Amino acid sequence: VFARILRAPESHNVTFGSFVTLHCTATGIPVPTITWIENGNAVSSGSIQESVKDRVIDSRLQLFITKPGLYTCIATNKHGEKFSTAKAAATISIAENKGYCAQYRGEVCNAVLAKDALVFLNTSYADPEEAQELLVHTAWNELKVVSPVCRPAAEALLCNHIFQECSPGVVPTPIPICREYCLAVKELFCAKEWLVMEESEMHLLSVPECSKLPSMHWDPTACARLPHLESRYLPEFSWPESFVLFLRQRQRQL
Amino acid sequence: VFARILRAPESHNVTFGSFVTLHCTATGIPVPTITWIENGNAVSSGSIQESVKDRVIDSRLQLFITKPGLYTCIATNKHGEKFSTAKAAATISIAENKGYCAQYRGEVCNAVLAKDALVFLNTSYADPEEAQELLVHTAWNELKVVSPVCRPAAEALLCNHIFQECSPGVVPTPIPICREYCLAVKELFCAKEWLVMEEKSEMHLLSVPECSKLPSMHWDPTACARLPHLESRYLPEFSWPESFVLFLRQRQRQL
Amino acid sequence: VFARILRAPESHNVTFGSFVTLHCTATGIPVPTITWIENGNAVSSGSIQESVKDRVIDSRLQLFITKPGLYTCIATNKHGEKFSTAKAAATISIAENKGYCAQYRGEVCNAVLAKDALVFLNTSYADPEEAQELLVHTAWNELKVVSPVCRPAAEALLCNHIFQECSPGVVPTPIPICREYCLAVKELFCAKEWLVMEESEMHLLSVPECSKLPSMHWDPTACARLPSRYLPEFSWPESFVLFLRQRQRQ
Amino acid sequence: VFARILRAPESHNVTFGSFVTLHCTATGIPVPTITWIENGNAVSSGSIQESVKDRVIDSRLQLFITKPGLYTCIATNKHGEKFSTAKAAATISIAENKGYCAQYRGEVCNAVLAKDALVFLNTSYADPEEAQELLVHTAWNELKVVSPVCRPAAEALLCNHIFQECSPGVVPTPIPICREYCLAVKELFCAKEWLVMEESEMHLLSVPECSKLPSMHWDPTACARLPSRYLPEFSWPESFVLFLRQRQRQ
Amino acid sequence: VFARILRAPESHNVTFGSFVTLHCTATGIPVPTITWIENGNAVSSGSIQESVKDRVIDSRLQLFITKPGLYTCIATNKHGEKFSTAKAAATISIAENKGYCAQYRGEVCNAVLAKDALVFLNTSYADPEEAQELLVHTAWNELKVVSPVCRPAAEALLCNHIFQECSPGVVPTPIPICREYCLAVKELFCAKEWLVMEESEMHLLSVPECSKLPSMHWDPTACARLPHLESRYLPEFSWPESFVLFLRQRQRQL
Amino acid sequence: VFARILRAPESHNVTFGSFVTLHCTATGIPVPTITWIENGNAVSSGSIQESVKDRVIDSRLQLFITKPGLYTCIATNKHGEKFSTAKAAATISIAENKGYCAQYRGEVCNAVLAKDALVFLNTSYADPEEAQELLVHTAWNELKVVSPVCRPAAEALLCNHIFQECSPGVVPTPIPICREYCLAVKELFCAKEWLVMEEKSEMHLLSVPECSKLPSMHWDPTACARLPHLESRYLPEFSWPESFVLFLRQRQRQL
Amino acid sequence: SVFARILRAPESHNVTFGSFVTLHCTATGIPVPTITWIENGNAVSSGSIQESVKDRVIDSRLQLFITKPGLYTCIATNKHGEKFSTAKAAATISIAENKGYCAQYRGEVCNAVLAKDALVFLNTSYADPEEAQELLVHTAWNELKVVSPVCRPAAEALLCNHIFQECSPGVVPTPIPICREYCLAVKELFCAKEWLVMEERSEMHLLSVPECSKLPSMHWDPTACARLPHLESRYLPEFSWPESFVLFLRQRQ
Amino acid sequence: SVFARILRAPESHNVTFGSFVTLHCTATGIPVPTITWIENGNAVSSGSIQESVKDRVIDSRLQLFITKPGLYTCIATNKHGEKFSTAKAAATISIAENKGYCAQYRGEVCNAVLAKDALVFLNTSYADPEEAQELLVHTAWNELKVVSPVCRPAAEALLCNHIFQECSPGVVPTPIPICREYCLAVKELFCAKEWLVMEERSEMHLLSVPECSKLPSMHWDPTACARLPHLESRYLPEFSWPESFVLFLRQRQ
Ligand SMILES: *[C@@H]1O[C@H](CO)[C@@H](O)[C@H](O)[C@H]1NC(C)=O
Repeated sequence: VFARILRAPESHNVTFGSFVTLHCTATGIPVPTITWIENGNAVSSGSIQESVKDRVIDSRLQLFITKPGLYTCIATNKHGEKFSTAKAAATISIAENKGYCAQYRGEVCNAVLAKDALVFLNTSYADPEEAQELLVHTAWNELKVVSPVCRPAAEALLCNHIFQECSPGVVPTPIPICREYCLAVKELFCAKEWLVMEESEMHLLSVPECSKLPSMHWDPTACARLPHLESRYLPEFSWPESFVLFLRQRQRQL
Repeated sequence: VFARILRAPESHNVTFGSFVTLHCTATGIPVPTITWIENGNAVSSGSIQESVKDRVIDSRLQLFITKPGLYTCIATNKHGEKFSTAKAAATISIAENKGYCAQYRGEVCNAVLAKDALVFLNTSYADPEEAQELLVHTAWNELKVVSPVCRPAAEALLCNHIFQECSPGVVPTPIPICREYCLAVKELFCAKEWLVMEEKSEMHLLSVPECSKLPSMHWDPTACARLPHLESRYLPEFSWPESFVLFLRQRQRQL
Repeated sequence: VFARILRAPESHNVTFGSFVTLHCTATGIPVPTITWIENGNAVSSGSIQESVKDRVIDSRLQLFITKPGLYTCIATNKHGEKFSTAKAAATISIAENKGYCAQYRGEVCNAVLAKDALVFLNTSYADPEEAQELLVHTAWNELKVVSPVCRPAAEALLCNHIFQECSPGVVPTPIPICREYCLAVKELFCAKEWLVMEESEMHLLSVPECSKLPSMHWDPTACARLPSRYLPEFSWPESFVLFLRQRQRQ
Repeated sequence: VFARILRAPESHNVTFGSFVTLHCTATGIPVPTITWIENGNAVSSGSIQESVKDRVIDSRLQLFITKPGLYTCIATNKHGEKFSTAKAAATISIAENKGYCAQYRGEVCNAVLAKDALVFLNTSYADPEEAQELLVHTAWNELKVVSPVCRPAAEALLCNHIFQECSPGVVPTPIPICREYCLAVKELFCAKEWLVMEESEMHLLSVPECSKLPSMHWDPTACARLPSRYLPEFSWPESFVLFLRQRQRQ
Repeated sequence: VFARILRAPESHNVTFGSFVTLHCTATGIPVPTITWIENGNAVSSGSIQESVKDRVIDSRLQLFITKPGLYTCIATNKHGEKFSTAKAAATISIAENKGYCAQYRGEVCNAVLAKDALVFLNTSYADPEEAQELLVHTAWNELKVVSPVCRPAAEALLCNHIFQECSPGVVPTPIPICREYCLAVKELFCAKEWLVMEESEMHLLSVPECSKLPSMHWDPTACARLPHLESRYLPEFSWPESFVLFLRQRQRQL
Repeated sequence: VFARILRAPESHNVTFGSFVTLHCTATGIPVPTITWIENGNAVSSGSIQESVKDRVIDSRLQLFITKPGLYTCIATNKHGEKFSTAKAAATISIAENKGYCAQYRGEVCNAVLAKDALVFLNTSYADPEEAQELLVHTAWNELKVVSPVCRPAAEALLCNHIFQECSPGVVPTPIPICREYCLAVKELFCAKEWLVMEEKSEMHLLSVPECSKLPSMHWDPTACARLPHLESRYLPEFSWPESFVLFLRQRQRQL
Repeated sequence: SVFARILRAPESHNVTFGSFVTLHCTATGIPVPTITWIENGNAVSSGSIQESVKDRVIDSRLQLFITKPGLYTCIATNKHGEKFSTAKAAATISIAENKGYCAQYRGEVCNAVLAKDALVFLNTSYADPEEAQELLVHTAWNELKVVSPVCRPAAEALLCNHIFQECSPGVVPTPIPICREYCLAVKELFCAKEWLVMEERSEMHLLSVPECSKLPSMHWDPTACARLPHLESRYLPEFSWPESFVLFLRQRQ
Repeated sequence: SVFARILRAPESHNVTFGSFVTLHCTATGIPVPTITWIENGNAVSSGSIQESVKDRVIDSRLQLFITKPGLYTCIATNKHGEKFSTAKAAATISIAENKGYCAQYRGEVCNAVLAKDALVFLNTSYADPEEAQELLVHTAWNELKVVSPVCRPAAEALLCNHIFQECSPGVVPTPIPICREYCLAVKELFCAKEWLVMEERSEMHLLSVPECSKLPSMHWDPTACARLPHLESRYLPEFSWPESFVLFLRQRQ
């Protein structure tokens, strides 16, 4: 009846830039709830998938490991007005050319990156294509709410900065974004958005800082420029996929 | 080779609160794009589904009609630097017991509404269940970015305000939201979010509650729905979006 | 057992400036609560004295009637997650040489007013010595927090404006406060407090408007002129003082 | 007759967290006033009970001693335009398993705390049930004015933080409030009030610092979690309530 | 012993722009004090001279009459804690080429106006030289505190605007100040001073409003310009005459 | 014809708090002007008396010496557009019981100080009575424009602070101003005036009271001077200045 | 002859709408006088003064673009001692009485924006169409005042395309207007700060500064209005020497 | 020959302090390339580019006032498709190694301020003194940026008298500096707003913009510093047409 942890988090030793999944299952009546703690506070960046299988709760915390940490599982169910709690912890610790060129095979940048181009994948991460995919989402999480004028420029800028094209040659090396590209987005298309964000290692690796970028006039061949942003007259409020699917199901029930 | 419209949108004469779909089909080389115009401006609220096959683009615009309007589809392709365009317009017109009670059978409010309560469906809308579902989405879109403290209160406030519980009286009449419930969300949990929204519409008036028009919980605690208990969840500060979670799941399954 | 009202409020037909008590008793399991509604909203000004005995709650709302109103008592208890509510309403209505001089016998102005002077009791009120005692308390509620340098000035100003002195002469006539007096407290000693309050028929009877006062220089016989303790910064509440006392006696 | 002190304050050597009363009586024509000085400045926290009989003023300063101090009583009267002052000083000094569980028997927390639970009484204080009753009153003085939506949240927060519940087990140990609880009242219900107060050894013992609290999600068995009246807008002061009462009995 | 008015204010009928003196004497033990009221409020512009002659107080209110008014005398002495008050009132009421050219014979503008020039004296006032002298003081009272950079420009501007020179010719007519002169003082030398004053018939007649003045470029001969303001390195705090006389008396007592 | 200095200023070696007079005499055609310079800048505090007779200008600069300084007189006349100038400099140097009690025999504080009380005269000044008289003037000059509410309080505060009453103890020691007196003037009667002054000096430190350094009236009501009663006078809103009152008196006497 | 005297007075003219006129004033005196031009009693709102001073004689020419009637005055002034001497002479400009033609742009202000292979619409409502619209571009620049380096290329394109509009295809001379979104992008992005300064009414403003709400939308018909061009950036010197100094240096070398 | 190629490269020079130098770059390509000038890796801080494009060839000349060593780079670029082609060529400017003389002012920027009968001090610390100080005046104007009509005459006088200082009487060429009160009047009155914008360090700033605290006082000795002159106001047109348009109109007529 009381909360009890069956499968507990297993400590893991992983390499920098590895995606790891921690597991924790608990049982009890009522079915307990699982909370994941990271070094005393809530997890800073991750995803939790939960499945209530009758009386057992399955909780999976997925992480992108760049620093070591102690992750703790907290299972709790309430009895009358008295909570019951079980705990189990795991320790994630880090072990130990510059990259390779490949076609982008992800989803977040499919509309911005050309399919005939080769981008640079940083082998400092054990899972490069997945790590840099997450960096693009991380930046969008930092920019937060995005105005219609800002989204195409921000999508292009972040995609071109994290999935940079490869220079001509046999040694893999990325084409940076030009300083003017960066300041165009920062000071024009996304001026308000950047301001709020100016009010973290993931931030440093994903959000571009314009001062560290070359100027397009020093050598226009040696950096990437503001792409042509195709303007679309899409509806101001475009109904979410959730509502569109809901409508279609109601039509299918005649 | 130039852009041409095969199936033009057709004029509609519907009742208040009806969902319609406008169709526009075009051809050309290259395949044209189709852009929808609402009274000379972009569609305020709608959904566009598009499909291209063998130099033919089929575009469908879904709308929730509450005012008349002139809708035009613009088919445009480009040869060199010169554009080629064809237009076709359609006119949507409006034509012409207060409601009924039923169980909620939607998704947007599934985590808030009891799976047994009877909510009020406003039959001033031709499509009450779908109309009120869209209203919750409409409200969420006005609030825009929400704090982790605000999202539970807003989800509760909007769902209870749009899908109001039916009073136990024999006549279908909704139980309103209490003023203290609305003021708690607007002034405490969602203080910043409400300010940004007010800084910046019939859809807004029907979807976002105005607390001044609400009754007080103390006048009769049985005649208004109060702030439900909200559970803190201690989720990650940045929860990876669904798009990424699928991507990572699929790629880890490839191996 | 759902909430039930036993004694309902009765309607009253009082005269201007009367003190009236409305009664409402209720019972239930659990014992219900009693809320009072005035003309749809909360009670603007009053006192609620409540008692519970043998599963009966006895609520009494005391008011100062200057305007007619509709009062309602709301009896409410809960059974699990469902409230149960009983309502009962009552209407207070108004019915039907300007005063008299006497010694001040109240409490709120015991320090400012003199123990050997005659104040003006406005017989437009049915209960003059209350009404004016309440009016002083009403003004203090308008000023809210007061600074240590503002309190002695506000106490004097309010007590002299509401308990005005009687003019020498057979006809009872109040001696008002001078405009300079009022302007001094409003623009100097209580300037902050006055500003926050400038940000109600009770308000305009209790708080002076300097603009509608005579000037000391017009005739300094016809109005009253402006007349420190180093107390503890946090002076303990009398509740704790009595709590301390009752327990040392044991 | 110039002001003369009769009984002077005596020095005291008390233990940490004791309640002490200092006495000072004076006489003169006119009857002098008695002011109290603490370490050169005004008394930070205390209660002064004064009485005058047969041209003798009996002043009593009650304090809660947590730190040593130098107290002085200033007896003052006036003869025309010249003040006359007598002084007398006294020094309070400090001298020389962590508590016990018991039922709450005070007044300030009679609503928030349960009548059938055990709270932790910190025996670091010589007078535990006072000290913590005073500490709650001390926090209310820090928040000053509270909004109607902030008051019920502050009452709960203060009463649960100062009268913490005892953990199950033989060793008496207090159950603290969760950080989320504290953060909720500070950032939502009492956010304004908290901001004006963020603009003292007594302060840090009476008012919670959310940063130094456990999290509910770490273990929701190890801390206390967050647990409306539509009263009159201006609820008459008890002083006027009693003034009204005493006179209707006559 | 009580306050009593011996000589009372005498009502007068006067012409526009006349200086009048109202009298009021009172006696009593203690010697009373006199207060002058003008239409219920304190006198807006005037001067009071008082002389305590043993047990009689003499009070003289001097006024510049442009509008009718009711002036009231209030004599009051205190007995214990009870004031005694006597009152007496008077009513000032108004009766009924454009001017003449003369040398300035006043004091307030002696350092600004040339002694060989002829200024315009507006005969709409019964006492022109005295009225326009008062207008200069009135303006200084409106400008209030004056910075060292502002005083020479303000002194010149007000003096040149109220004591304007006479145009060449046989019909008396004044030379206005140029708009540029006015805006120079208003927006440069006295910018802060003017701002405070922007936060009354006497004001309108004495303070220049720059928009109603001609421009010096329309005809440089037809208006008066910013005079050369001689700069002096006088001490920042120049001791008042009161202190200088005090020092000298102490030297004379050896 | 060019500017020449006949009697140059002479160097002085005085004690702290001494009043001195520097002399400078010049001649020329035209008669030169004489300008006084204090350490390369304008004299901070002083009084200049000048006299011209038969192409000779006699200028005297009165000072209250508290610091050493280099004083220079500049004699300048103008021929055409070219200036002609002669300079002469003098060096004032500083050289080397706390006070005494006496009756006030000044003017600046005559309406505030009792005509029988004994005030404290600080003998750190070579010229105590004149020094403290100048200090009141110095303070008034810092306050600048004063409201009709402020002038009585300021007059009282400064006079009581500069000419403090002597304590009845046998040793001359001044009775200070209470903190409550100073805070009342600075924060109530003269609130605006004090703010403008603080926005913008040894003379300032000796003349304008700082309330934080003052004792409290409640520590011992006999050891500090409290806010005296100030009488409202209901004078005209604009009282004609003395210059005008004389002018009008004289001209009305001409007739 | 010592005091200011006008030798050549300005002469009254009757011109058609949108005509460039030049008024003349010659004055003499010892010292040589100054000549101030006054337009309806204020300063000339828009114009150009070229004056040459030769010893005792000043010749002042005032160029104007005439769209409204006006009275213009020459004020000749010299000073002897502290007294001024002034001579005046007035002259009245009054107004008499297919929408245009297509031609290649041949001006200076838009040469970096307008294509050589394009024909622009010249509004024959003006007597001197090419010179009038050239001035309209300059007039808009003056309303815009201080332009940032990022605003300058966008504002140059916007004003040039709006005042020298490309001729619509067909045989009837008609202008192609700039699109709303073109205008809005310059006003709300590239020149956001410059546009807010200007917003805080003159006929020259209305003719020169576009109002974006009265413009057609590119999404209505992309062929029917001018879209935002591809702006070219330049790494010009932070302080680029003024032309007057370039010429001064040329003479010395 | 299609891609950008530099025909004439910039050449390194060794000049003396305060020398005017002109760097040359000629490039060819189809389409004709652009030429960007880079100074120590940033934009040229102060200079002037004159470029002429003739079909397939661009000739760019960059004028500079040399006071510090620097490396200057020519960047020739054209575009074929969506790909750029870039040619670079660098050149290094390095520096070699009575305080002045008196002469009549003969420049353009101060001709309305400086008297014909005055001799000004030319600082021979510069190789080209008259041209250097002329540029210093322009450089100060650029620091001052937007000047009001009331500030302009005062700022013109102040900078001109400060950079072209009158020669002190005697046989040794020495400058007469402007007085503190002159400077303070412009900074605290006429140009009060312009001066606060500038206050929110470069060697060109220090040489061109006066600092009033390092100036002598007119009350010390009125003969020893330049006092504030009598400023002359002008009723110029509110919008005075730019010189480029005046010249454009001249050609058409
Ligand atoms: C208080 O009593 C303790 C007892 O040991 C003593 O040590 C201390 O000095 C006393 N303090 C006083 C008398 O101030």
